[PDB]
Amino acid sequence: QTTTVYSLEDLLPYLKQDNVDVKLAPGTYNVNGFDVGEDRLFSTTPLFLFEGSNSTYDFTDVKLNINTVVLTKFGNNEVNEIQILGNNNVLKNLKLEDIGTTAPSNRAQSIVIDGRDNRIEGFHLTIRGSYPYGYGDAFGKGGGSVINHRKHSGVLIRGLRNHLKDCTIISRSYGHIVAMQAASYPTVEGCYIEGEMRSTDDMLAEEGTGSPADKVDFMTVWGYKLPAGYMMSLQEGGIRAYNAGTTYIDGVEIQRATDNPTVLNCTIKNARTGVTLAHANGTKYVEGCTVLGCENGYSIGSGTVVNCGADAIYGPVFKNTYGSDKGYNADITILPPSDAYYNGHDAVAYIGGSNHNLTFRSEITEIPSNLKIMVSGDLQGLRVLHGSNPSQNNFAGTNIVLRNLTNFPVDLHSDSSNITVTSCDTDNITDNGTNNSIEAIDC
Repeated sequence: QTTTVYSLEDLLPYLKQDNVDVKLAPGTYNVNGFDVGEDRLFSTTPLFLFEGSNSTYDFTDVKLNINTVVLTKFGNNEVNEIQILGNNNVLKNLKLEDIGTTAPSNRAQSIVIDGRDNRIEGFHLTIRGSYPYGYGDAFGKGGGSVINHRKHSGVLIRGLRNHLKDCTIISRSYGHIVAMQAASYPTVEGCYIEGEMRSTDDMLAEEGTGSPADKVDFMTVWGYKLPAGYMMSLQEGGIRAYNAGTTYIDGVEIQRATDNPTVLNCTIKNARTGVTLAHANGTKYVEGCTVLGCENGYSIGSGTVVNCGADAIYGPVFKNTYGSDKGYNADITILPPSDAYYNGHDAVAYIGGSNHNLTFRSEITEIPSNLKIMVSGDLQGLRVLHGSNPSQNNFAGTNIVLRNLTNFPVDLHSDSSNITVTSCDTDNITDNGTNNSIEAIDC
């Protein structure tokens, strides 16, 4: 039997109860600064704390507008709009929009999924309000920042067997769009994930304005002045696994890495990365995805990427994260450009590590001269110049199968060895490595 409520005030009591079936009636509901306080509706954060288990919540035709000023009403603390702590809950069809662009007093998360066996389905989320907004991570995304930040991220999947399905997540905020943290068997399925871009040249045009970047003479956290010629996302990862983190299940606090992530039939647009799971453990499986205009396509470290696609307008479609990457099996289509090329990385793929099986397919005939498949070598990546992030660049590749069903040139560096290469044409293959095999295939 479904209980229908017609106010946020009447909804909140159900979030503390088990085994309920609740529907918030179709309509527009607004949360403003005046709704936060001791005798106001929201006296604590997280605003919507789903503590019960085995419950279902129907938000069909519900527009929930949350004024970004609310992110400053809880002191110097984290503000989570929605957090699920219970188990076996289903939340469906909510349209949640941050109103305005006010930055959090500290930081914010739109949705946090702890517990186990929860599902959020059919949500439409628009994320706003963060600082600094306009630079990506150039001036710091963690500690020791050049410009101190007030990040605001989208969906954080933790817990066990938690599931995000058929959601639209649009970010205009400096933070991750979808991320996994201490999550065991998280699944992201059928989602559309979208940020927006800004060139480093446009940022550099702030010279002499007195902007925050102008004040630090554009000195990045990578140890050098912000280079021209790159296209950056104003968001962080599209789908990204955290290195560490904490989750809560049945009152147990758990610190662990993410393990066994699955990503299916997702479209990720204009984020710092399409799908990055290198920090996760266990079985990694990514299938049927489409990455458009991201700074990086797929970087899962190890596992399977299959029937996936990405364009190469702003960065490579594929990157091995470390030289210890092992067993990365990928079948990636290099898609037609979704916009004008602006790729300062000078690469469509950077390959290293050992025992990979990599296939690239494309119908592109006009190859920009700076674009190439690199096995080993010195990647001109925005964040790995001049010794920055040194473990993520200049590493060897050994015992790799590379099936190049593209017109893209291939550059095998001297650090490359035992690379088995097949390609449509071999004339545009430069081999400076050891015991590499290069063979021509017809089309």
